[PDB]
Amino acid sequence: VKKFPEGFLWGVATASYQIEGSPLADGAGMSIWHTFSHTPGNVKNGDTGDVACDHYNRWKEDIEIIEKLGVKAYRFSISWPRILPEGTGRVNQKGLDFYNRIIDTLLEKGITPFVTIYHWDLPFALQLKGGWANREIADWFAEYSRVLFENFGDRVKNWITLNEPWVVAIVGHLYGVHAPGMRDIYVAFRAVHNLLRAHARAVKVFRETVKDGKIGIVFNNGYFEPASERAVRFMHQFNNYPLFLNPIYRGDYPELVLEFAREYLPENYKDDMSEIQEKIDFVGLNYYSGHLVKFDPDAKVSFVERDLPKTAMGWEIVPEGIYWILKKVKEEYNPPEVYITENGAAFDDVVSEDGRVHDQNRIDYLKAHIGQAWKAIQEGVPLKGYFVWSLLDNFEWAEGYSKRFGIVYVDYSTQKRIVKDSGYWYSNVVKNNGLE
Repeated sequence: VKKFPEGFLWGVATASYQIEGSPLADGAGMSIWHTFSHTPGNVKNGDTGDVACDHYNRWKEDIEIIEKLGVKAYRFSISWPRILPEGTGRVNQKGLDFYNRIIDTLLEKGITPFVTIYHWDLPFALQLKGGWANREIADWFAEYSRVLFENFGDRVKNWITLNEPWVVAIVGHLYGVHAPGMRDIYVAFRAVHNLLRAHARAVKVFRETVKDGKIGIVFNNGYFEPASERAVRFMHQFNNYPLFLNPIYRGDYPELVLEFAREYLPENYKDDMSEIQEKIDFVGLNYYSGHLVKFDPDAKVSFVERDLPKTAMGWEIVPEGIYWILKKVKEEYNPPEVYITENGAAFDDVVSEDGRVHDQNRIDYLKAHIGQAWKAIQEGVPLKGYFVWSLLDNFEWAEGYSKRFGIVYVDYSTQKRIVKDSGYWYSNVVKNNGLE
């Protein structure tokens, strides 16, 4: 068998825009995902978060699903514009009350809430003032974070400032594939820098307001490998946790990031670094794929396709990556606690005639990664928890509804939920506190 440590947090994870729907209910402000997805051409099939999983109405049943599966932790995010419809200033009690009911219900059911403060749905009102490009966002974010800590910090004790700030900066502001949909390298690196400043201000305010809780930050990571016998050292440093953890722990950007990007960063960016070093309580690492990488003169890096099995996203399934990245983070920065805050896969799920969803492919994926996580714990990585992405099939950003990541199938025509075989399988893992 593979038993995990006593008290290991087995979890599932969601994000507000991907599941909630009703983006403008109860006096909520527009988010940048509302405006981006309503812009023709930005999202597959013109899909939006208008309805999604209708979790804004079905939240109680969904938590009853988490309970019934015996899952011990739930990572969810708060929609900033439901809380402060203009981004700053006015606080919306109906928005607070939506999340209050969720927190109380989870607590009554003995499920530990992990709250993501920012999972990509910036208030549109702040994007009009440049969003992550504007240095003043460190102030706006701190004021928002402060509201959350004052309102929920008596019950919620585990907080995440930012979800995947590499994605927010680069996919949102360089690639233009995510909200706000821009393609300017200078803006993208100023967003990187402001994301760190905003993260650090929120942690500062947390220490002053929630003296008994823990706060951290979540990064996306690939497992990168060379096509021959350095483009790999760059990909690690740029795409993975070092872009942010080098500032947080060491007070500067990693070496190859500066070679590539010094021109695009603010001129006096080091002036901010002392504040960016604000102590964090844990690191969340997300992981789903590995990549073969080569220097290509035509960022000076391209990917090489490998004949390996791939998910419906076309992402190569490389389970040892989750082990590598956990080892590497202890090796590089030795954070006191690590959580895998996101791991999962998209497959072309169908409901069989028997009424079930036979996603053996997703069981194989989860088992292989959970096994590697186990390994890292055996070799002394202080992994305290593991979150499957996702509880529910949901709005997959620019792919819309065409990609299903849930351990629970959602029939969008009816909003029926059908626990997939992977959901039943994972529930058994949780009950036994590991594999066999």
